[PDB]
Amino acid sequence: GYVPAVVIGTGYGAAVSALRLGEAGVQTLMLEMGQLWNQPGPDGNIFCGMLNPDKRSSWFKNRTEAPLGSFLWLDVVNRNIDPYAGVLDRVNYDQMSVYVGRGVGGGSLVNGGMAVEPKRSYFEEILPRVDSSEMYDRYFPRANSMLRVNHIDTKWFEDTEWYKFARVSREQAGKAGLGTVFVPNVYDFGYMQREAAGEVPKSALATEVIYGNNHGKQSLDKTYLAAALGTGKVTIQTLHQVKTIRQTKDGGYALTVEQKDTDGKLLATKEISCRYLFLGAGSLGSTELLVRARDTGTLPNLNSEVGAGWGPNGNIMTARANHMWNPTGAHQSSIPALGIDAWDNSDSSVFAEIAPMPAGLETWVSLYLAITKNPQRGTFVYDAATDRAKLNWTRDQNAPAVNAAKALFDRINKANGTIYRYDLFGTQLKAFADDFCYHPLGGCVLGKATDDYGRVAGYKNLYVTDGSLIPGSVGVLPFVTITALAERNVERIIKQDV
Ligand SMILES: Cc1cc2nc3c(=O)[nH]c(=O)nc-3n(C[C@H](O)[C@H](O)[C@H](O)COP(=O)(O)OP(=O)(O)OC[C@H]3O[C@@H](n4cnc5c(N)ncnc54)[C@H](O)[C@@H]3O)c2cc1C
Repeated sequence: GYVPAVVIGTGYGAAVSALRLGEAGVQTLMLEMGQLWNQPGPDGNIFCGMLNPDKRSSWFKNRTEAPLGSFLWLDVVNRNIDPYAGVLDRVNYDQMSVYVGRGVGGGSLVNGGMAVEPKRSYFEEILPRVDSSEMYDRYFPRANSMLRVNHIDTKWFEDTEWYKFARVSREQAGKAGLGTVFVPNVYDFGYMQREAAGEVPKSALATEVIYGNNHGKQSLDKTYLAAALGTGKVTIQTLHQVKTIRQTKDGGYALTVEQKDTDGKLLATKEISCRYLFLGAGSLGSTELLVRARDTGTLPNLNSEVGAGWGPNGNIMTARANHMWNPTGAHQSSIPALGIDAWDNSDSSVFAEIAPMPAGLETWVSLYLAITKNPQRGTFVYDAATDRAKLNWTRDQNAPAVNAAKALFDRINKANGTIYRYDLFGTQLKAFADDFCYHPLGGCVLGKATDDYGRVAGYKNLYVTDGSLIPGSVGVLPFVTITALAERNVERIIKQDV
């Protein structure tokens, strides 16, 4: 059937879009391929933890996997599982593995909650056609408030065993002349204190994050999506994956949508149509839909920029071996609180999350997720044979990112007399993981594949809302930018188009 607006997906771009559409009085249907995560499983919790992964941990895989960095300690808990509609999808391309959330709330279900605005000067560099004053004056503040961003208590941080890991890297970094910053979060830090005090059920303090948090984390189901449903104008259908998009002869849109069960069995195909179509299927999902539509002839006027301009936000993971006298602790909160800010917009820029590790015993390891400035980009290319959009990114394209991360951490190692770990990312000596991505950006870049508000070139009433808009890099953790951009875009779209 027909509905005025359809939003594909339920991550950040989608959630913002649907809230504002509903507040404007536009009846809106959101289509989400994953689950609504609200049923207690066999342990009485909705989500599995990192020390007890089960089928809920994985989107249609036959074995659980350890968190990147943690294989040496967490492979012992891996198990064979039945392919299931779990929460975390490791999407494998030829030389890149991209990790994305699947469910109502998208990546907000599985992410570390870190809520960071980009440096304004870098924003202005990457998106020179966008008015940065309205972003910083209006839309970034609007996003932080509605996302429920909050700040850790510095005294508690300084005192608690749960953040020793962070203080160790802070102290090590300082010897190299490098500074740290507190990173705001959507995890309720007040709740986290009460966890540590034994007052409330633990989540961050019970090795949960990447397969969901049973408590504490204000994911989008709690914030934007709850509010959208509250408008009375928004509904969400789950286990509904959009496969194809076409325009109708009179200029609306028609979708083919597969409904599955949690075992992946096809229950129905349906046709859904609309006047307004908003893509919020993520960098991978939105881009795949549009590349497919262009190359199978259902949206024949899409431009050549659809599929282009993808990057992994410069993501590189690395680890240092601490001196024995600098243990990182057996008890590490699963929510990062500090970053190393070494980002000056030059090619040596690094913003590095000080990442906790879930092992639960002392390992002396400090883990980092570096965000770098690497101009290399990939392209999604439709494969008509398999009906998939393939990302053509090659491992060598991450060399600039590796080089920047290594220069930063080499400073820290020299100042402290420490060395890297070489064994965390497989048998082969490898200090820098260079073939994963938690922060996929691009594929439908703002102003390239779209106009400056995400209107898809070649089409009216067709919008892209999500990380596919971003030109490959933001220099920080991306969801605040995605949210704020979406606020800007949907507001304008509603005013001028709807
Ligand atoms: C392990 C991990 C840690 C991270 N930590 C942080 C952090 O601390 N801070 C930060 O800023 N960012 C972090 N991120 C990144 C952040 O989560 C993403 O940048 C953000 O979620 C992207 O939002 P989006 O709206 O583009 O898409 P997503 O949040 O990915 O949402 C897309 C949604 O669309 C659905 N979908 C896809 N295709 C279809 C289709 N065809 N039909 C129907 N539904 C579809 C998906 O299932 C999903 O629910 C992390 C991500 C991961 C995986």
